[PDB]
Amino acid sequence: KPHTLLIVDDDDTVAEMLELVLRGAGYEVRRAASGEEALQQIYKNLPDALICDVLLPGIDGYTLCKRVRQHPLTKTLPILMLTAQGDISAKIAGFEAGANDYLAKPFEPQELVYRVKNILAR
Repeated sequence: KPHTLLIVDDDDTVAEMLELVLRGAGYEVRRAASGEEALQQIYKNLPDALICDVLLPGIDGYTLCKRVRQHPLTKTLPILMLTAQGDISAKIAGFEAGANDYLAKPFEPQELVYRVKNILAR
């Protein structure tokens, strides 16, 4: 069964909280602080899904998602985009970039577990 997640987020407060919830759900949780570091790590050790913030220090989350989708080994890699509270344009851009789903801040813990499970199942 898929159990490895890669969080791509430069915000320590949010990344720590997401990992706490996902560890409780039984996942192996890896973390990268930028899209540039995530790209290097993914092709050295393929995770089962990506949890990516739309906001990143270098390339943004949409660019990260688009680049992962272009690699044959990660063409269908499940990706969950992290969006700002009440940001509808980010949901639209997330799906345009090829993401499987999104989750808006403050990231309700049962919703996080549900959406990660569903993008991994499909």
